[PDB]
Amino acid sequence: MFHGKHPGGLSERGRALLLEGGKALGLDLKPHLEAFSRLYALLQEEEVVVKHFLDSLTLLRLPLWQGPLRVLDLGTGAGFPGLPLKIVRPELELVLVDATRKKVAFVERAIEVLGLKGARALWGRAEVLAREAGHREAYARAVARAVAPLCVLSELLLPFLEVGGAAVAMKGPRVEEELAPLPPALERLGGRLGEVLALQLPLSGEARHLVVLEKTAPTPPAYPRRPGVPERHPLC
Ligand SMILES: Nc1ncnc2c1ncn2[C@@H]1O[C@H](CSCC[C@H](N)C(=O)O)[C@@H](O)[C@H]1O
Repeated sequence: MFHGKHPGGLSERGRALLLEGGKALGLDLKPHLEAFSRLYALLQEEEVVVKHFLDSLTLLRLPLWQGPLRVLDLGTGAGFPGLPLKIVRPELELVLVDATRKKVAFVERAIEVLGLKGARALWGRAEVLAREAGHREAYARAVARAVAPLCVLSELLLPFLEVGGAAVAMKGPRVEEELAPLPPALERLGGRLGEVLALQLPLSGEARHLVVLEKTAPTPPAYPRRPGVPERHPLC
């Protein structure tokens, strides 16, 4: 079984892995195979990418994605988790931000080639964008998948959220140390810790955590601090 090859897309084995992984998450990815297949072609190992599509799709284990919400994907890199999110939740109005121009260019290109409507890539720094009226507290959701610690991520994500909004920080197997000093820092930003959801990835069984930050009150004018300062002098 799964012998079929595919020059410009996911092989038969890759498609079947994505579908199986999808089902384990509770998703039917059949209507979306071609979009994911085209995304893979574009990223070009196969198994590794399908694992990234699926990790991105774990966001759907939280019921945060109903309707025409404005969503910010921060530090999206090659477009994760934002692009998989947008593929399966097409009503979301997505802005995918990255500080690296080539990444942004890749994302624009992916959006064009997948024919995604209501998604845009934006080149810029979180610290700068969050002090613009167009972006500050303009989003219902924000997401990031990043090595930058929760304390740092909170300062970068929270200022984008309208009150009542929520951010998801996608994290790996270990979150205890990053979480421990967090709640005081959230308070200063107008945030509250929501849920920390532990889960296992579909095919590998790797431990993951989704850390939900709730936006409780407006972020004071002092945050976020200047470009690179949150990273160098974390709030916690
Ligand atoms: N302050 C900031 N503003 C905008 N982008 C940032 C940023 N700090 C880091 N980044 C971007 O975040 C990305 C993290 S690499 C991770 C890529 C993608 N999120 C994934 O998980 O697959 C990098 O591409 C980097 O350019």
